[PDB]
Amino acid sequence: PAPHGGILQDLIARDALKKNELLSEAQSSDILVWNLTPRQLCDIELILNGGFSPLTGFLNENDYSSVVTDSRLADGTLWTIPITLDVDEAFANQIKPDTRIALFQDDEIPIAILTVQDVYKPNKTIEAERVFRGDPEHPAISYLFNVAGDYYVGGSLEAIQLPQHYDYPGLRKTPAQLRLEFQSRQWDRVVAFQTRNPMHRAHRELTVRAAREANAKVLIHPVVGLTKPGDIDHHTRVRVYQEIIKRYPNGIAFLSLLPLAMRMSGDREAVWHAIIRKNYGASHFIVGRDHAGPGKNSKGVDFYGPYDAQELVESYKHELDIEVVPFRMVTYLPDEDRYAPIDQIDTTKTRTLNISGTELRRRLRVGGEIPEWFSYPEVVKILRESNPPRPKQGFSIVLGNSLTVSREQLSIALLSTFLQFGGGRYYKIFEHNNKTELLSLIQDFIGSGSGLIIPDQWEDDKDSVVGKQNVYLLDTSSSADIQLESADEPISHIVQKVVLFLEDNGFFVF
Amino acid sequence: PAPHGGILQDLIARDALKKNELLSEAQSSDILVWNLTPRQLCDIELILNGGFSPLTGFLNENDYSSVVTDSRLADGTLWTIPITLDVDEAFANQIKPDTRIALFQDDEIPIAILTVQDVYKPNKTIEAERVFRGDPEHPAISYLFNVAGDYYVGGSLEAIQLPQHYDYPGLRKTPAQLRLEFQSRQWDRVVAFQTRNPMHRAHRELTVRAAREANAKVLIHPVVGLTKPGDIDHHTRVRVYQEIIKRYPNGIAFLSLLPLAMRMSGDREAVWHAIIRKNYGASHFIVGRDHAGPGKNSKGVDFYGPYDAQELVESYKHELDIEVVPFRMVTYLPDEDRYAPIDQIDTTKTRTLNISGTELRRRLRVGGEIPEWFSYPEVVKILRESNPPRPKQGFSIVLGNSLTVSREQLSIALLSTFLQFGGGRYYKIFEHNNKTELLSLIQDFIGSGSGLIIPDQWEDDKDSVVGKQNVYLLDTSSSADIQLESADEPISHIVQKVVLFLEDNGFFVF
Ligand SMILES: Nc1ncnc2c1ncn2[C@@H]1O[C@H](COP(=O)(O)OS(=O)(=O)O)[C@@H](O)[C@H]1O
Ligand SMILES: Nc1ncnc2c1ncn2[C@@H]1O[C@H](COP(=O)(O)OS(=O)(=O)O)[C@@H](O)[C@H]1O
Ligand SMILES: [Ca+2]
Ligand SMILES: [Ca+2]
Ligand SMILES: [Ca+2]
Ligand SMILES: [Ca+2]
Ligand SMILES: [Ca+2]
Ligand SMILES: [Ca+2]
Ligand SMILES: [Mg+2]
Ligand SMILES: [Mg+2]
Ligand code: NA
Ligand code: NA
Ligand code: NA
Ligand code: NA
Ligand code: NA
Ligand code: NA
Ligand code: NA
Ligand code: NA
Ligand code: NA
Ligand code: NA
Ligand code: NA
Ligand code: NA
Repeated sequence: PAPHGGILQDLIARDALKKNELLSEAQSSDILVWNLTPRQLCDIELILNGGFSPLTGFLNENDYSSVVTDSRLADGTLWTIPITLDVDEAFANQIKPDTRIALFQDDEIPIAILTVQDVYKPNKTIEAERVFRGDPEHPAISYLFNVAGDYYVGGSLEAIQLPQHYDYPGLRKTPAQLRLEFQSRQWDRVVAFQTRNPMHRAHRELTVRAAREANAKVLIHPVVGLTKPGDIDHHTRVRVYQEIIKRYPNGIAFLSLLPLAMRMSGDREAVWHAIIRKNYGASHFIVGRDHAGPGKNSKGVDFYGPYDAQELVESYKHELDIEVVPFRMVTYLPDEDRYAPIDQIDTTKTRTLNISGTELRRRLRVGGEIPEWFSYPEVVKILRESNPPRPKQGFSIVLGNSLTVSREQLSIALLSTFLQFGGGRYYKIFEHNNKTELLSLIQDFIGSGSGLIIPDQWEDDKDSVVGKQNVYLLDTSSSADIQLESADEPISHIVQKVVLFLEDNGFFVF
Repeated sequence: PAPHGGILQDLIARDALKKNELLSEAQSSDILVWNLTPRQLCDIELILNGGFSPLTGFLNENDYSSVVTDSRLADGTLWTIPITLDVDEAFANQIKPDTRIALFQDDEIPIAILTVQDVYKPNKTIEAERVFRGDPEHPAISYLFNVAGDYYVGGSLEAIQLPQHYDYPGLRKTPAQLRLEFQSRQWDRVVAFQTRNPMHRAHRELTVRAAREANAKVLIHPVVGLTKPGDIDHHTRVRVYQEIIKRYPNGIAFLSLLPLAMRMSGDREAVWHAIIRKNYGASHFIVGRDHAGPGKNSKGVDFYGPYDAQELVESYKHELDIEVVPFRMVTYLPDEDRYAPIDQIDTTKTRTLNISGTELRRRLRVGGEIPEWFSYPEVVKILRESNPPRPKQGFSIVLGNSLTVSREQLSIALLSTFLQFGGGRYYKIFEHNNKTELLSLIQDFIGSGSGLIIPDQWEDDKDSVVGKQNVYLLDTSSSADIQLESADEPISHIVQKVVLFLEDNGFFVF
């Protein structure tokens, strides 16, 4: 179908004859420079390559308010997710309309020249409730208030180059490239599959089922820009993707990476994804259960209903200009060893089986077996390798403030005790002395599978520098992960307590 | 590098706006029509897509002659393999210069319009001697004499479309498409690897070494058009290539199929391959041992010296404009568990191991084990599935003319006996009644793994219609594969001789 709004706004093509000139302006001594954030990098690439057509820059207050309240750009164009350049007061104060700012990547690579239209201070609570449904634990809201600048800068963009990427040079196709790919294959019907998670048997079946339903070739279009915090990394996922694409009949599927930054915005996001897939050359788009939804909040309640996205998308059906292929929960059928949409079964008579993501993380954490029917063996292998079970995981034991015993001796005892277990883990007594340079390496070691014995705590102001993953507190306090009986509990007694705790939590298996 | 001759003669692009017009002409009642042969389809695709630049059609007597005697086109351009349109006397006689013939595929798909420049009867003896070195067993010479037309038609082409292929839709990249694939990845140095055989450890190793020495990315460019008679089918080889591509470091290699029709003309073909790969965008081309060589004839003598191709290519070095990366025999060193060119070892103090194609076929024929050091397991599995061991192979037993026992009864006896053994094979008593429509089916059954019991011989003038693989003659004559003691030998006695013969040759295993 035609790109949204009718014209693929591929600004790299458009501005090809201005590259040299633009390149020089960005590197000039007098121009104002803004280093793009990782989310702004994902967005600008989608803007510059035509993926966000009809967009040609970051939204000004007028288009943004319309998107916020109407799910449309000022001119009525259907657009549900606001794409804005968020900066701080300090930088904002340095600009006015007509100003030309140069946008860089890593303070080295010039990306584009932005021509300012306006500078405004959005009300984040309206944006938070209107676009994302207001729940503070929502990834998009949490980001909006804790990471995004308080000032947005609207303006038109002029391309210099798409953001740099060194992984998968050939796989990140632009809308124009993907289109030639389909074309060279004479693919006039293509159903796209959005995904930010690894694909399992269920996913493979619903995509093939969609291919057969729509008489279309299959496009696996995974997101490799930002997704939901805690997701399985994109490198591990590409490997899972490149592995599962081989379980499709030869010549039916095509894999392409999408550097999009999701907002995990359920129904609104699905609408957005469809627009994006149409721009990329798909004629059909899949929207399954809880599409782009972030699950449930700490209180156990749904951010979106399991089929809100399908409903919202269904309502814009006639103006989307891309065919939506909906699916109800596809589940496994033990008694028939096959997969099928829950809306075509049940009513009792047939038993169904499902393994939730929570159940999988857990199987991966304990080293438990994962059913041959659930996923493909080689996919499970790739997942176990990058998300190793507890006995292969790193961890840190932090000697609390309350300790009265010898910190030097308690550390040595823990180090020697741990070293006698063996099993390939590397241990170290780690002194951070409250230095950020050091504090920030803690999670690197844990990520490497190492066990760190930490002699004393870091001051509270520094706490934010350290991830708390697999970091455990030894102390007399009630908030200690490993609770001491007394501040001066003898060393041997403490070592046993720590050893058995680490074993109870699977770090040690004898 | 620049295409051979300066311009990529991509006639599909050149004639894009003439497509509808050329199609109309091609389908007019009046126009003379010639249906392309398989080799011609291979050659026409390479001419129409620019793979054969500077060629823009099939050679006229002038260029053809130059090439045969001079390894150059009339204008001096280096070119070693004549590419001509061979037709029969009947067709040639209707042709006149300045005429426009329509070239079709499968007598239905119009491929191109040929404007004739001349029609001539080449001296096939000179061509066989000068271009293919004269041995009558050389595939190129056998083809030249038993299949190719006796008249050549030189003329320029106007493209309607490249030949149709429904297998591997996106893998047959045209020179323009590959050049784009490379550019999108920023690949400016690419070393190409030619091949018509499955790839094993040695091949992976030499292509990577080539990548390292030349500081270039890798292009696996296998031939999927005509190759040597008896080669592993291209579908099987493609699966092999697709599997082995995964054993290269991520992002270092690209797979692209080449619809070339080889002539197995060693050194001359090597130069030709260099020119072709240059046209497809490669900056380097690998030339190993006995490049494009068909091996040895009947008397065991070599068609080419193992390094003639390297010598010829070297002598045209400054003309080729594509860097040749030569390799001496790459072999296995058991004691160091690695592969290496033989020129950089031996000293008669270093052990080397190798498995010839002959040794491999054989290991596959008996279901023998293949060293994990020789090839990757996934590759071997694919090879066994397509070229299965004798117990999984089909065969035919032909009751010879000499036989005086009941053909009907001997047939049933053989059928009932084979059926006792089980093992999956399907058996049928097959009466051809000397009808070629039936005789032509014998090899399909053998190909299907079946056992055929054929009660009587077919006319001598029909032998050509029937393949020879796994077809055995039961007779009293010396030419019998299973020789009877007398034409009236009792059935049970004949049955035992047959059963034990098939066991001796592996078809049955108890
Ligand atoms: N079991 C399932 N049944 C139906 N749809 C599913 C199922 N699992 C995943 N999907 C769909 O697969 C697509 C991508 O899935 P995910 O990667 O888990 O999440 S999402 O955020 O990209 O939507 C979505 O359309 C989603 O609704
Ligand atoms: N063991 C080897 N050592 C060096 N070169 C080899 C070896 N095996 C194959 N080659 C080279 O690999 C390329 C393709 O090999 P083949 O498919 O067997 O035959 S060819 O007809 O295309 O040359 C050729 O350059 C050939 O000379
Ligand atoms: Ca703020
Ligand atoms: Ca729910
Ligand atoms: Ca005490
Ligand atoms: Ca003849
Ligand atoms: Ca030899
Ligand atoms: Ca007798
Ligand atoms: Mg990029
Ligand atoms: Mg073709
Ligand atoms: Na349209
Ligand atoms: Na820097
Ligand atoms: Na709802
Ligand atoms: Na419409
Ligand atoms: Na439809
Ligand atoms: Na416990
Ligand atoms: Na026909
Ligand atoms: Na002669
Ligand atoms: Na060089
Ligand atoms: Na020689
Ligand atoms: Na040159
Ligand atoms: Na024998």
